[PDB]
Amino acid sequence: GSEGHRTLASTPALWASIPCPRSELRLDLVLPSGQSFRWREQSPAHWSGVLADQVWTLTQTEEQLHCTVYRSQASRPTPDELEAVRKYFQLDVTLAQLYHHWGSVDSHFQEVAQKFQGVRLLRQDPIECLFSFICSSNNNIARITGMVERLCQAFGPRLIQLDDVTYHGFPSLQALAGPEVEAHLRKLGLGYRARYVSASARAILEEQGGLAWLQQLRESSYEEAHKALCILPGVGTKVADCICLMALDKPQAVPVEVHMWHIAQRDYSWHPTTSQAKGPSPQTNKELGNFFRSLWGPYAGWAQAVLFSADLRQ
DNA sequence: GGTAGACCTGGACGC
DNA sequence: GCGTCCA
DNA sequence: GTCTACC
Ligand SMILES: [Ca+2]
Repeated sequence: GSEGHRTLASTPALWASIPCPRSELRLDLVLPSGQSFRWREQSPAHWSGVLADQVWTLTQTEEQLHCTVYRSQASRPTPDELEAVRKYFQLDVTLAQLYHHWGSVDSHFQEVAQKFQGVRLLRQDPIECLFSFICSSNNNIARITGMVERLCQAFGPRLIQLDDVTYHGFPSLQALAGPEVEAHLRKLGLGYRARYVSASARAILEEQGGLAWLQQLRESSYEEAHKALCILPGVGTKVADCICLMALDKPQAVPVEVHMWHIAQRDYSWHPTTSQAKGPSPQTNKELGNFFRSLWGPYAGWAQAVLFSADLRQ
């Protein structure tokens, strides 16, 4: 009853709503599609994870987004706490308006879009996003998810326990920068990326000015921000773009990897023109990225997510 | 400047 | 069952 | 995917 992960049915008095149609958000389409790797559908249609340093379970109906929080006496979320949810899902950005525009300028996006509504971008914490994606290079979403999990249990603050699941907050810079962190990560199976995590944590804290240097990129320009990130070990154009798009408020950023290449070739018959190479390469990926921006506009990254997400789901 | 190859790891094929 | 793929 | 050795 008062134990385990909650469900809307089981503990009615403990949930609160947020007007939000599925047309504007589909948890099942955004939470497991490679934006964040920390949400789990513990119960059908119920997703649990850490959001703004507290554990939440989310679930939706046709017109509402139901929220519950586990912090004191168990109670429904407060308006302020809920706002944190609204901010996390950038619910101010209207998806109907964006889909309309992308659809207007892209007959293909229109077709695909009809079947995959509610795919939007989560507004993630810079740090969690930096290291989670440092873990994403040359690797699949399933492993990535596990790695990030083991990483948070070993170095993140212990939050609360639900059933046999103990939640952890994402590790701090100091923690990741710690002595012997890499060796520990290797044992947790992060592979050669173990070194990137340790190295980037130290680089940020000991060479770039700390947390402030990262949190300052939100005011910077996509171009600036992207160049800065690339300095860090294990962070290339692709990783940098994900961070730009998902944590640094650069909605025009478009991550180019195997998925978008297939899409570009199969659905747009795209080919590199200025670049030197015919296949994937630093020059061509950059070009593909430009192609998508000119096609979709300032929120290309968000559009990219729609097709990217609808691709995984097929 | 613009390539090739190696690289931790493990669920997927495919023979 | 194993070696090559591939994310 | 990122990084490094190399024409
Ligand atoms: Ca590959």
